[PDB]
Amino acid sequence: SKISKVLVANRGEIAVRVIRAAKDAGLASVAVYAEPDADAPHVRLADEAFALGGQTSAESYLVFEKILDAAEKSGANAIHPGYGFLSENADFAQAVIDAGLIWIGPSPQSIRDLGDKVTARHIAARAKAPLVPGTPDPVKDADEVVAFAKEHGVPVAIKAAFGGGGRGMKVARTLEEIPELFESATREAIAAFGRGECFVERYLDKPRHVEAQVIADQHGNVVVAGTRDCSLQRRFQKLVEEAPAPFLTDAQRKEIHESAKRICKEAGYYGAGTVEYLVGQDGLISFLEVNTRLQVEHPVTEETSGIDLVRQQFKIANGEPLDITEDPTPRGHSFEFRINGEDAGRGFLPAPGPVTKFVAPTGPGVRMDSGVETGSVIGGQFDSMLAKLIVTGATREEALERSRRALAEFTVEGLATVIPFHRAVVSDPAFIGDGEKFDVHTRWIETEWNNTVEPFTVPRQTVVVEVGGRRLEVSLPGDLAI
Amino acid sequence: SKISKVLVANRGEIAVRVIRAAKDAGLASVAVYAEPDADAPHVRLADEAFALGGQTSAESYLVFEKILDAAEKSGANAIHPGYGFLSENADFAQAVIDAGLIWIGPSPQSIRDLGDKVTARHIAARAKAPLVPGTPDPVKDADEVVAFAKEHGVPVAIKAAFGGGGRGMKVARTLEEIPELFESATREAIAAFGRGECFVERYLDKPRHVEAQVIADQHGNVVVAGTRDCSLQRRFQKLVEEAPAPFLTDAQRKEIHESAKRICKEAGYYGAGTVEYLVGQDGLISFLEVNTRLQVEHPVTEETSGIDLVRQQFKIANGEPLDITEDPTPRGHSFEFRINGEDAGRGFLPAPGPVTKFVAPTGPGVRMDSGVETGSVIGGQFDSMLAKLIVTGATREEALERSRRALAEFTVEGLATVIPFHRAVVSDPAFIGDGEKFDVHTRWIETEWNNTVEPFTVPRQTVVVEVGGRRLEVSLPGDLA
Repeated sequence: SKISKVLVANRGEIAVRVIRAAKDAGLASVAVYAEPDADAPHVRLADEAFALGGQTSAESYLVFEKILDAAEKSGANAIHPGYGFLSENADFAQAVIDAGLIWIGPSPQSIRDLGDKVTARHIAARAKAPLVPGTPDPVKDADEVVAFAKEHGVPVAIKAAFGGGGRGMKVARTLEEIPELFESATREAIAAFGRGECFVERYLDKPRHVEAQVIADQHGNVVVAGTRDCSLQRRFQKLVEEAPAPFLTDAQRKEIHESAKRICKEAGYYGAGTVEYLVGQDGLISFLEVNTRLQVEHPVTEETSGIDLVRQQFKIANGEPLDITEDPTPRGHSFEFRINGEDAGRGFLPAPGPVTKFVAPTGPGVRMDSGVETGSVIGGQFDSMLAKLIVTGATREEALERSRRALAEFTVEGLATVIPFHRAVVSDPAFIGDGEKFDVHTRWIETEWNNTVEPFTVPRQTVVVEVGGRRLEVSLPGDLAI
Repeated sequence: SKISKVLVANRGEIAVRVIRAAKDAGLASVAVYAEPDADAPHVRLADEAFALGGQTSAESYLVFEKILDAAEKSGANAIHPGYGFLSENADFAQAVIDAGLIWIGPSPQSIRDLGDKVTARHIAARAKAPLVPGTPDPVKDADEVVAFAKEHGVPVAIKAAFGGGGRGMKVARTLEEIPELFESATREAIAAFGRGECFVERYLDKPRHVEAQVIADQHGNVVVAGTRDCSLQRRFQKLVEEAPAPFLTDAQRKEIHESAKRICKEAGYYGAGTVEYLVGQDGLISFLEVNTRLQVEHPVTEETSGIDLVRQQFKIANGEPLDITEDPTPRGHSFEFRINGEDAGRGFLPAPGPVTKFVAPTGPGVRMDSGVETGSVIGGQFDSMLAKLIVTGATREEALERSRRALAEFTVEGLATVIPFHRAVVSDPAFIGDGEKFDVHTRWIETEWNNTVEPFTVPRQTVVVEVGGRRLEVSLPGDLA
């Protein structure tokens, strides 16, 4: 049956956006929640909502028992996964098919053929996308990777064929590191996931990442919506992203536009999703993944293309014929900033705390979406995200203009955040584009850029005074007298 | 010679919007406030702020000296008009030029020629812009009013030369009615403005308002940067904007732009502005304005076109040649709503009160010009709006569903607001056209809309200090012990 009542099979700030989309569509919108989320904006904005119980992802969202019980009791007829969680699961796409709900995602066989990251590389090689020189099958041992580095040069990097989530990868920068770090890559892979399929490629120093958003019909037709550069990151995890990237060269942007299509048609991908590339400073572009899931930073492709990305997943999963055929015209520049609850003065050590106040940027060219609101107590129970921040202008320096106010009107207190940090990287002569190069790279903060924030650790009176009519505010000790 | 510190003297939303523009541009920014505004969002956002004093706007914001004193005490090398108050009074353009401060606005001539809309009509006749023909000059007296109404045919519109905001104007259906409307118009005009200049022209039964933005350069570049439609109206005011202008063909858009180029060249125009039209439900263009304030309707053009329009105003006031020189193609569609302080459950009677709650919508496709904040206080002593809601999408359909949801989200409590009217009118079908025409016309809300709303149920101290005998008035709260 066509999409007619929607169940969100996810939490996190995406659950808010999905209730926005569903309550746009005016259908009964359903979400499931852990106890900390029972008060969340999305949980209370949903038309109906259901408890999973528990207080952690393994207690609640990931197990089948409670999502199955919700898929019974909600009476929904479309199942929408988001980023992370069960979105990656071809057996969940199958379970949605066996429940009979519209699967807002790619086909189960495309899901597994891309979930196998060795078949995903066979996909990329068969599509003949730009590729790093790298092995088509797992290499047996470390001193053979030393021989690999003697033949191919050094660094070399090993990736798992299965498993994910920031895990299952390691690198050698000199050949004498290889004897322990091939074993380290496999030891971590078996300890986390039990899978032994791990394979090697020649690696890149100061590496960069670019991702192409794709809309793709169940009947097999495709539109490419745009690309993000993602070089500003925390410990190789997202922080600040930009779209369009001014300094990719035209013929390589063509190559990025065509390789996405070739890889997607090889993988059979459909719905809406993202194709990803490992990118170098030396003008090397290489495929890295097709993400198999939606991404946080969809808006800077949406608003620079003029097309909504999430609602195509609806039309495509319903199987009705696609209404677009050709790549849209770009406009301007934009930045996105992921707000993290992390002690950025200590190297982003994750730390808890309440949002005791919240203030939202408004006016032109700056948009937000918020995963948290006042009273939310944050902690390590989930991936460390707090909010979107979106800034756009005719050029990078005009988004660097607007983001200063964005980070001055946006504030929360009672917890550590990236908000003091973002302003400096926004204002930095190395992060600003000269017109000719990037000079920002993944893990750029921890590997080069000079951080400046002191680490996080009776009431003042605060009173207005007017002097000559000039307004001032004065902070006065809690025992000021005589 | 160039902008370096900007003072914007207006109340609320536009003050925030252009202080935001300065904060973006990195300009130094100075606010001014009356007594109810001493802790307003604008005074707490600006980098500096100065009291004008006074309990209500009319006690203070009209005084040129009270502005220019704050300008020179702050060192605001630039002053912005915004909309309302002094934004379009040449007395202030003179005062700013004689004081030697940057007027962020069109020249004294360029305002003098357009503050009275009669002078815009007198240009328009020469520009061949589509008129509501009547006569370009006003007729002499009621003896001619009855003769012209009998000659041209009632209904006739009777209008004060300065009657803008939809309240200096009248319409009559029959040839016996018109002399009483012409007297009423003249004496109410004398009561509101002292001047008595009044004109008469044939009325239009189903016009629709449209306007187009124009940007013009000290180096002579000109750009027609976008279009907007203002058909949804209640108590004869603009309240919803739609952009780029919908339900207009290229055969309309052609003259809407090309008569704007001609009429702005005939005005010698430089700086930003708009040209405004009434289009019939049959699509037949006729005139209303060429407009020189930054129209409050700016958000939908700010989102559909690649311009921070006041940043472009900064560059134009800088005398820079325009770096926008192409008549653009506006994306998709967008809606915007004026979030008025009126009780839609009570005939839209005005409703003051404390803003004990304010929550305004966020996320993709929706924007806010919040000019008020939680715990503030509202009343008719100042401008009528709390804020504005703004919506955009790839086409009306998407922006319409986004509007219905956005207005179902937008929540204010402690006073009545027009937000539930917006929710209702965004549901009422006549606004949703067929693809070649649409059914909404003037008076449509107050004639066809389905109403559903239920009625809701220390002082400061001044001390004087002297520094070497130079006086310095200081003010503090009435207690600090």
